[PDB]
Amino acid sequence: VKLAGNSSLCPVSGWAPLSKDNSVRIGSKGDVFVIREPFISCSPLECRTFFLTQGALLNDKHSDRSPYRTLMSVPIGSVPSPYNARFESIAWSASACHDGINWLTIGITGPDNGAVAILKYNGIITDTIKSWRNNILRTQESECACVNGSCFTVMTDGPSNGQASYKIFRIEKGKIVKSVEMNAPNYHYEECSCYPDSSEITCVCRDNWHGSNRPWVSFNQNLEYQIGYICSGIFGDNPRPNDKTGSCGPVSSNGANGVKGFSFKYGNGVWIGRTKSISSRNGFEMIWDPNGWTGTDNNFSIKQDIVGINEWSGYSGSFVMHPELTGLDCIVPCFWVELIRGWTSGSSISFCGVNSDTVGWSWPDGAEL
Amino acid sequence: VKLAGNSSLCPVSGWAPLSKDNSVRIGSKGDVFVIREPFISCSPLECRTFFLTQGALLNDKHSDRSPYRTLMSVPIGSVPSPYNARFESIAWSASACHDGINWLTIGITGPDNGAVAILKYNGIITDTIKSWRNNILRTQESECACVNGSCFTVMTDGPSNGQASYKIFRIEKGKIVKSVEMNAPNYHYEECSCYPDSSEITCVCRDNWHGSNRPWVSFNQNLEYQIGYICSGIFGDNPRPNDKTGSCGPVSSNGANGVKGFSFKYGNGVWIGRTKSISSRNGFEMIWDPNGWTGTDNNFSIKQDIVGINEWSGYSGSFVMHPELTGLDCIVPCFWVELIRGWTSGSSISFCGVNSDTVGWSWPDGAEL
Amino acid sequence: VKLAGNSSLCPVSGWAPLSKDNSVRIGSKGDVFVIREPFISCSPLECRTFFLTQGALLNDKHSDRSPYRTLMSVPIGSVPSPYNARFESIAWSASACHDGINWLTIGITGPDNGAVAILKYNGIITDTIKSWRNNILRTQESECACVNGSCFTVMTDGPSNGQASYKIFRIEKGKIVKSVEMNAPNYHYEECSCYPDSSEITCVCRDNWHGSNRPWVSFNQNLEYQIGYICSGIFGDNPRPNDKTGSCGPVSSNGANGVKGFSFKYGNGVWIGRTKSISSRNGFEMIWDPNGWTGTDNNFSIKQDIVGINEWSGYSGSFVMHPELTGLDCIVPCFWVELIRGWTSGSSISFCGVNSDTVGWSWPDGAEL
Amino acid sequence: VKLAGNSSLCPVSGWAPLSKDNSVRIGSKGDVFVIREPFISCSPLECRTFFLTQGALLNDKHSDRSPYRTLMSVPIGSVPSPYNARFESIAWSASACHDGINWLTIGITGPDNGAVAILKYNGIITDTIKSWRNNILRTQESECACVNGSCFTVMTDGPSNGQASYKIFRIEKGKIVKSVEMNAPNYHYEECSCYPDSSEITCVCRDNWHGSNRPWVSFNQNLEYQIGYICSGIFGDNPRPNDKTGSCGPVSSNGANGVKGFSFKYGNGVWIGRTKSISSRNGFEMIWDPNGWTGTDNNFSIKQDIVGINEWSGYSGSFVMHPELTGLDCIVPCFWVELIRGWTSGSSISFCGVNSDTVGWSWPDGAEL
Ligand SMILES: CCC(CC)O[C@H]1[C@H](NC(C)=O)[C@@H](N)C=C(C(=O)O)[C@H]1NC(C)=O
Ligand SMILES: CCC(CC)O[C@H]1[C@H](NC(C)=O)[C@@H](N)C=C(C(=O)O)[C@H]1NC(C)=O
Ligand SMILES: CCC(CC)O[C@H]1[C@H](NC(C)=O)[C@@H](N)C=C(C(=O)O)[C@H]1NC(C)=O
Ligand SMILES: CCC(CC)O[C@H]1[C@H](NC(C)=O)[C@@H](N)C=C(C(=O)O)[C@H]1NC(C)=O
Ligand SMILES: *[C@@H]1O[C@H](CO)[C@@H](O)[C@H](O)[C@H]1NC(C)=O
Ligand SMILES: *[C@@H]1O[C@H](CO)[C@@H](O)[C@H](O)[C@H]1NC(C)=O
Ligand SMILES: *[C@@H]1O[C@H](CO)[C@@H](O)[C@H](O)[C@H]1NC(C)=O
Ligand SMILES: *[C@@H]1O[C@H](CO)[C@@H](O)[C@H](O)[C@H]1NC(C)=O
Ligand SMILES: [Ca+2]
Ligand SMILES: [Ca+2]
Ligand SMILES: [Ca+2]
Ligand SMILES: [Ca+2]
Repeated sequence: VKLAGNSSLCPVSGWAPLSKDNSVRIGSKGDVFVIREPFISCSPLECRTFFLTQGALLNDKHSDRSPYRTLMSVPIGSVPSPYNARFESIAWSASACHDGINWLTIGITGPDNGAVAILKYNGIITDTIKSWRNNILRTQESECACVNGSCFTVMTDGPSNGQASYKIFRIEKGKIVKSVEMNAPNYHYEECSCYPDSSEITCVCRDNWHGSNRPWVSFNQNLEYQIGYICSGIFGDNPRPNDKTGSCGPVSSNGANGVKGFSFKYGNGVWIGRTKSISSRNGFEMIWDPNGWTGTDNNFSIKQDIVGINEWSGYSGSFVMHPELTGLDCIVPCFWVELIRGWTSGSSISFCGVNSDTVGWSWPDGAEL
Repeated sequence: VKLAGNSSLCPVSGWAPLSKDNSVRIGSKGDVFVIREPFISCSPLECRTFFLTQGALLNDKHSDRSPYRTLMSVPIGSVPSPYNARFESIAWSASACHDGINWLTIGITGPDNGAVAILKYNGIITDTIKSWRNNILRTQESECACVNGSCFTVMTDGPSNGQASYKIFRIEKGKIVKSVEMNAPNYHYEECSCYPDSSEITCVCRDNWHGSNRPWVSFNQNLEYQIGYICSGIFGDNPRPNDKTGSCGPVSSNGANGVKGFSFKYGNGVWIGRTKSISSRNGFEMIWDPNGWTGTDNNFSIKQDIVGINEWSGYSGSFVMHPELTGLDCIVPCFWVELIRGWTSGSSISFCGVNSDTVGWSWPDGAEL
Repeated sequence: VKLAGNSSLCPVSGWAPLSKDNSVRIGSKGDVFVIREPFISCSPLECRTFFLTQGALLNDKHSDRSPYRTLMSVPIGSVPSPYNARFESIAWSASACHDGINWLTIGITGPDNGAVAILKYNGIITDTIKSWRNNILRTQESECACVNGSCFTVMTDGPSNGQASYKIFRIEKGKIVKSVEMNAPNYHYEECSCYPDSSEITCVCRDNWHGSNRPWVSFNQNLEYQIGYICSGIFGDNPRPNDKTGSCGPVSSNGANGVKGFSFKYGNGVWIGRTKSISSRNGFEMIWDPNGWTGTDNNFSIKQDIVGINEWSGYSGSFVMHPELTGLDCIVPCFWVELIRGWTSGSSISFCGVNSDTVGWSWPDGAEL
Repeated sequence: VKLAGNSSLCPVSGWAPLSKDNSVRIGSKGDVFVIREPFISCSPLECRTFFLTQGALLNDKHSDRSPYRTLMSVPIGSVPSPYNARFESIAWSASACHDGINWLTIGITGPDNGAVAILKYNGIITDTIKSWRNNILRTQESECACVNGSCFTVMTDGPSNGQASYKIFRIEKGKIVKSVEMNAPNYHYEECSCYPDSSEITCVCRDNWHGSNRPWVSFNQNLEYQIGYICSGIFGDNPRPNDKTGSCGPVSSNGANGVKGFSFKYGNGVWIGRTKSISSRNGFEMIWDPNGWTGTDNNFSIKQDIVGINEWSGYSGSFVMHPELTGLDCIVPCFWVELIRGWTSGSSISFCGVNSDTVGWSWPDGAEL
């Protein structure tokens, strides 16, 4: 049965540890892939960790956009190894989600001026999208959002240090049935974290051009969209300035470059996942700002520590658990964090929102390099 | 279908070898986890070995309460390897059981003053329990007991060398529906081995404070509890004095510290699993005392050898096979023994009670260190 | 349910990347088989990569027609390893297909003067064919074609540098129900790539004797056959001359030896997969010739690059995805390419025909030898 | 559904290769168990290779009746590795079969004077048999035979160089319902290969005492037994004299010691599997003697080579494929051969009887030691 996607996110007061793979620590001895850009997506049975291999193992001489890059997947918490990974697609940029029946896998491969997204429904190639700007066609590196048998994603074509072109897709059974281009001047969308919420999709993305806060786009199933920036003075991107008065436009200070991130909108509130360090991808914390989606101030109410400030962090993205998997009446918000080491490789930790008691700690990668 | 849990333990005269993994012997060459505190729990289909990894492999430079510790599981008798282990939870103290529908996993992680138990039902986080004494919240390191769709566990918070606080939980579908604190002055409960028996639960635990006999707590589904010590002069803990006249207050002699153990109450009798050595965790034997639950004498009738006195042993715990798995009219009592080597790592052997003919032997770990 | 096989190939304008295993790159560190002659076949659930192991691993002292050669299989895109490969048959020449119910595996083993094909239906030996010329009995090294519960293959017995004997088989549930010998003087058929197309089978094969174009044989379910050569001046075999005027007979120039290949007939058109280099097995491209099946000219309309001319290629073969797997109204044409390295070992890439937008690139093996 | 076991063996004219694992060749690099005494048994879905591990891997310093010995199993043709083996029982002598519902596993462990057979039905301990002579209780090292939900085996207790005691068991759902002791003076039964045939069981065994021909015992489901020797002058055991006039008392010449073997009775005929060498366990051949079960002469009609005389062979045993697995009207006879290398370890090859065309060859282990 298709995931309905019509329930709301239920409110959460903290984040509870869900998975940790210990990939690099195991890969010091075992045969473990060199992976980058991991993300989590859940079927109505299980959650799976998706990752981009380089086609190489840790502690080997074979260890950005190469033809050897493939999207693979393992059960959540298991180490990514060639003996337990399932192949998904050839991809140096990827997205994947489950509509309640089968997996949809989106894999981008090809040259920088001619990249093509290959869409797979239950392992069968069902559609392709070619690059429309011929400057690095790229996608979420996180799970697409599925509402009522339609899955949705955001793709970006154009420069990563300037104005690019952003497209929203509706995908039914692996087939593109509607695409719209976002008219967003002075905005910049990269590597969006998208989640379903009451038949709507909300994406929170990376402004690599000139934004140290995070842009967002929300749209309905007919892809009528709204855009804006997260107005909180608690800035989400990395690099970023120290916390100050925010704005609902792109904040210029330390706005160049960035990191893939996420946020969860709760009315006017927002749960913000961000690095602890404002200069490097070090540490991770979750911050509850009861007015941060629209209000410019730098006052919050809850801060939970995820990764210690002296430990390496990286990409972070959102994923959801639908009521068809949990049996609840709401959609549970969850997120993953990539812990980048170094070769360059990464492990992953994942958290889910709960209303019960939580604690902060540091769950770092822990490999002795 | 939920496990009923209303049949009684059937009487057994001996213990028959069920599984042996040979973990360290294999891990000299293969990629095998460094594991500690293994335990066994059975679904209506199969039995599974649960274990705490350190996130490290044998014969590697990465080899108590760390954020890298995770609860994992393998089919019984198989070596714990990253290529065949299923991830369960992040945990440096754990418990797990199957109510007949899905697995319930309890995983404790966090700091010593702020640890939180994360409860998972079919891989979904369903509840959390925060520490109420802020001194190392800890649990069974063995299977919880499930009666009629409710699973039960005992948790301890407080000092391990003095009076602590002990709580009994009732858990339905991963949700705590009733918890009670045990009023047990001069008692000390650690790492309880709990089993169902005629709709009631019996736990036999470790007195780390001052007790060389083993404390016990029994309770019904509404958590009305009774407490006591095992009165037999055949003492169960390790370290322990030589066998003498017992009591069922806590026996002070060699009472400090201890080892996780188990016992099976049969009316007034008791099957006692214990180390052969009274000073170290060496050897293992099963002793049938027909009056040992209530009587203070040191006379028994059956002794079966499990591990030889010159071989290393360790933690031991109980698990059961419900009639829904065996097709019998009784609940079969079974137990595992951890064989600790050294890094510090452990293999496991497991036995099940039968009324047919048995033999004693030594089934040690066998790795040449 | 049996695959009907009665729909036609749907027209395609390009080829989209489907799988890439990165076998040798992984096998530099992991335990990966030394494999040769891989091919792909799909069940109504999944596609599988079949391969001939030498019974040896990469980077080992143990690394054509040996008794240690076995046919094995893995899920598509996964590395061929002894820990995830399924054993299929003992074979130094093989074919395999799925009729919609069970796998049919054909495995040839034995001496050069006495080889016997062993037919297996769902792992059970169901029939054998002995050699009728006693000079290396051999088969497709690609998937057999199944129409309406009957699977079809072509076998060759006799010299590979001269006139041999070619037989077409009809196989129902692993049992040979009809075989016919092809009366084909001056023709030479080796390692045929066969596909179903509207209840009929079309095979495109290798002329190792005197042909640099590719011979073909088409037949109905009663094995009434037609034969010919692909008339296009775009020659398909390797070694081959430079493109010139073709012929519907065997083209003598550079006609000796060859490589296993494929083609897809579309009325009078043909999709030709071939090496880029005319002298060695280097590179790969797909060429659309709208009249190439019957017309002798060297003019085409579409050329898509698959493997770069400086990268090693090898055997190529065809496979299909039936409507019972894709849910479409047509049979999707697909092909694989073996990338040969060096020991001698090979990885594999695979493509499927689509009518959407595609790009050319190079997806080579990538191992640093 | 239970296997009926009431059809007859259908006549076969040759033996076709079924599986070959290439264990030692792979284990030079990969993590492959050191195994001994492999055997094959088939469920109504699949066939499985059962083997006794030493709890040690090839190419490791950890590499007869030890407590570390365990019965494990893999799918047929796959290498025995800790990452794909299923644990079955603790055992230094074993037997296993499938009654059509679940696996029955028999595992003998314990000391030489106190060994106990542990019977497991679907992984649950269901019965035990203790040693009745206290001199190495031992069993088939091959598959038990199941007829109509009852599985049958032969066990031996007593000296291996003299008169011992032999018992036939009937086992229903893992429970012994009838055992009978064979009154067999001057006979010696070791490591019987038993097969069902028209609701009756026939076992062909090893005379380690004074017999170079092979003893046999046949019995119905009520264990009314008949005994004898194979009267053919084609002797089956190894060591053995050169072929001469036989008898069906025990043939004294070279009668001491032996090797586990098998034979298939076809009325008065017999298919004899035996080593080529009369002094060592070298080579293997299958010999059809149309009167060899009862007639003393040394004339046969068919000889098929299995393993070359310069290659190592070892234990050989029989297994069957029931009509519920093949869909045929008869029970297909099949056999395996262990190829012993050296540590001491072994690979396995397996053959099934067919009435189609076969060839002889050598399929040796092939590891370069
Ligand atoms: C700005 C997004 C994007 C623009 C192309 O770059 C991504 C890159 N994505 C791709 C498709 O290569 C990803 N592999 C990881 C990155 C990273 O670690 O920051 C980014 N790299 C740089 C140099 O910013
Ligand atoms: C007394 C129980 C408990 C009190 C905290 O200590 C456990 C410990 N449990 C935890 C939660 O760390 C466990 N890993 C193993 C132990 C062991 O091998 O004896 C114990 N260690 C010591 C120093 O006694
Ligand atoms: C001409 C086909 C065939 C004739 C016997 O030879 C095949 C060979 N097939 C067999 C059955 O051995 C295959 N392993 C690979 C080949 C290759 O890489 O070209 C061929 N080898 C040579 C020397 O041409
Ligand atoms: C005669 C059967 C039996 C009598 C005890 O001995 C078996 C042995 N079986 C057991 C139970 O150990 C088996 N592992 C392999 C043997 C072998 O390779 O020949 C035999 N060994 C010797 C010394 O003959
Ligand atoms: C979502 O829709 C389903 C039917 O599609 C309905 O049963 C359910 O109540 C809806 N839930 C909410 C929260 O609106
Ligand atoms: C346990 O309860 C079930 C119903 O829940 C009943 O059928 C069964 O007989 C009971 N068993 C015992 C041993 O009391
Ligand atoms: C193929 O046969 C089936 C019957 O199984 C029929 O329904 C189908 O329409 C046929 N295909 C075409 C293209 O007509
Ligand atoms: C075997 O038994 C089944 C029923 O158990 C019966 O249908 C079948 O005819 C029997 N076969 C023979 C050959 O007796
Ligand atoms: Ca930025
Ligand atoms: Ca104590
Ligand atoms: Ca040629
Ligand atoms: Ca003998």
